[PDB]
Amino acid sequence: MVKVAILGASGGVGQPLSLLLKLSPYVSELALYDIRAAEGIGKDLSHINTNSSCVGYDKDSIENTLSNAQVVLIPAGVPRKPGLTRDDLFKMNAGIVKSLVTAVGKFAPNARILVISNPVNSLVPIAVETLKKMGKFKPGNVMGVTNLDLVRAETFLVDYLMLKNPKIGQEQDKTTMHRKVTVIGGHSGETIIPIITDKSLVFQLDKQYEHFIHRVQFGGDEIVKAKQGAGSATLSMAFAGAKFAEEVLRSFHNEKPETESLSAFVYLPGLKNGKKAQQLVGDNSIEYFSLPIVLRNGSVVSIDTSVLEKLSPREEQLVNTAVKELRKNIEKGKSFILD
Amino acid sequence: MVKVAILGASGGVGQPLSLLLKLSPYVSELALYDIRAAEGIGKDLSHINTNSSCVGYDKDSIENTLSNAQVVLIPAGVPRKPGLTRDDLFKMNAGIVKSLVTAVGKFAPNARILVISNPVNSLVPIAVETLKKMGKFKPGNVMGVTNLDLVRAETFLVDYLMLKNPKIGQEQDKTTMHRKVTVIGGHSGETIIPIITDKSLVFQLDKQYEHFIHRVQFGGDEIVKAKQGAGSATLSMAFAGAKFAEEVLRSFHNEKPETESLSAFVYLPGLKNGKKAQQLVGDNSIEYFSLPIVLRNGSVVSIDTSVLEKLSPREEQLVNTAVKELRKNIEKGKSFILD
Ligand SMILES: NC(=O)c1ccc[n+]([C@@H]2O[C@H](COP(=O)([O-])OP(=O)(O)OC[C@H]3O[C@@H](n4cnc5c(N)ncnc54)[C@H](O)[C@@H]3O)[C@@H](O)[C@H]2O)c1
Ligand SMILES: Nc1ncnc2c1ncn2[C@@H]1O[C@H](COP(=O)(O)OP(=O)(O)O)[C@@H](O)[C@H]1O
Ligand SMILES: [Cl-]
Ligand SMILES: [Cl-]
Repeated sequence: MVKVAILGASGGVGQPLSLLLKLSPYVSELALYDIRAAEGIGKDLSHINTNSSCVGYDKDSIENTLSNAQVVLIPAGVPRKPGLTRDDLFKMNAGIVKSLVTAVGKFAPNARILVISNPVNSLVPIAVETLKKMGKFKPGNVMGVTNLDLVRAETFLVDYLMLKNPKIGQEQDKTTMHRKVTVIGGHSGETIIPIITDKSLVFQLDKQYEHFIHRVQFGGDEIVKAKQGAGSATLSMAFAGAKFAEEVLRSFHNEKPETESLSAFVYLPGLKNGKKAQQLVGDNSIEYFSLPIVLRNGSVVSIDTSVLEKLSPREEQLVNTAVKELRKNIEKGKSFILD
Repeated sequence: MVKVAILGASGGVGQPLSLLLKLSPYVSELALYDIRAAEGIGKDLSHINTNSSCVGYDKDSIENTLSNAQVVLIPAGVPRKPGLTRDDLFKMNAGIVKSLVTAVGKFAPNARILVISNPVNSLVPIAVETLKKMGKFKPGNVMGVTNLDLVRAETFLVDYLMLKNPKIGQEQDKTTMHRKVTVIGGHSGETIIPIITDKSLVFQLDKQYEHFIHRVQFGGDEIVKAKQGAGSATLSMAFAGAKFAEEVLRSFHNEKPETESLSAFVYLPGLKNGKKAQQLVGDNSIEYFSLPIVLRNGSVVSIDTSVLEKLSPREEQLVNTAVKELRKNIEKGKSFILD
């Protein structure tokens, strides 16, 4: 009995995201919004025989969309095309995020905002600074959705074990690999830090360990390449988004998350153990990081810093490389709002 | 565990259908095929952390797609769109289904073939007559997926009870309404026959009963209008197709179906109780109809005619209207192949 709003519901990620949300038993009302086509998508989903009402809204009805929404998912954004650089992509997506998050601050300021659009590293700071200007920022209620990195880590860990030690590989369940790997950091390239917490599995991977790390880090490129440079992960991104959203929704329902060490990109200074986590990643002013979180009533109430205590030596070096680049991605987002 | 192939995986229905199949615990390998883009969607999907291996294939690689496939879903087709007549759609889909079913006959002749392409009423006969010419027709292995009509009936029964009297409406779970409604007949307009098997819900509907029947029959039209002409159901059809497939997959693993009186459009003369079904619908030569099926090892082994035994008077009229129209649709399909 959570009301969920999806902003950007007609897009490549948004459609399958809206479908997976419609299937959740934790949702009572699903409201879909987009500048185009959301009413028809809503109507199509409304035929599905699960116990949630689903309505889509036209471009002028964002207030009806958001009214009393407890959770707001934002996969809105512009897709890559000829003549649009990564910096154009950034600037248009930053304008979209600014505008959507402003609307949340106006029409549903108590909502948990789950930012799915990319680049997360910069767009989450944009969301936070947009809300601070408005006096509507609650640190536990803004989460960058980084879960696709964990999902990839769980899948590739098993793929590399199959390839390397078939007997150990055959023993693994891709759906429970979160017990053995945790992914922290940012959401792009070398900001992504996969931490295998079971050292026997690091042993079993042998010389595939670095290939594994590279593959989780550059997973998105593998799809962009598989799609001839024309698109990126849509379906797996919608999957990872809905899986994270479900963990958030379970917390309204007094249920423990199914994912061990579930991570999200969050505002460290405003959250319990955030200071400790800044100390552990070796940068005392770094404002954002994806780390394990504890949810209560849909809100992040503290950061679990366990994983950072027990880091291997090589993991320490990944963390340092990530932090360097993440500081600049954070500042690029901050300066979009602060100028 | 089960190998599944999807032919037409890149489309409107195909993509989210492929996503939902990727999530199934009954699937060991998922192979995706289309005239464009299947490699890239398969690769996207392959990052999802569920145990199936998922690979997409280029337009020249249907043999590799089909090789040792147990279940083949065919959401391939041309959907409704302005400027296309009913007859244009039939002819374009007929050729697509003939060609794909030929390829099943050649490369995976033991597969269960689930036709999602519309119009089901005519395209399933085309699939059957195509297989018959090749000597590769097994009656229990060719099913028209009509399941969206049951999905709509379960949804709309709850929505209409919720207006007529909230007290009974609220006691309903959409997800288990198949205990109270079964849909039979064909898959278009007035071929569609919703049978409320609980008489006390019929009572509670009062003069919404005819509105309910009509909404189930014309659900397709409702989405086309909500999408302003731009196709019909995509996401709800992917949901319905995945649900049906799952009942098929479940039967390989010796497990009871979760859907009471699950229906599909099947070839009556090749199946146990099909002669009895023909007599009950009042046409001793009708070759196809959508009725509750019993599955064993992914194949229909009998038809359950219970629902036809105690039809209301008014249900009797729906059945008679549907059979008239069905006979024509079936004969249109058969003539496509038989010239
Ligand atoms: N069973 C139902 O209740 C139901 C409901 C809705 C839609 N449909 C039907 O599903 C079909 C697909 O609809 P859509 O909205 O996905 O259309 P779409 O145009 O979005 O997708 C169709 C896909 O089929 C592909 N295709 C065409 N010919 C092919 C071939 N020979 N081999 C492989 N792929 C081929 C196209 O490349 C495309 O990717 C249509 O027939 C539509 O009428 C059925
Ligand atoms: N200000 C906005 N508010 C809501 N939706 C938006 C806004 N700007 C763009 N969108 C939508 O976001 C969606 C993005 O989807 P798409 O361009 O297919 O790429 P992807 O989901 O892969 O990023 C589109 O449906 C687009 O209309
Ligand atoms: Cl609010
Ligand atoms: Cl075979």
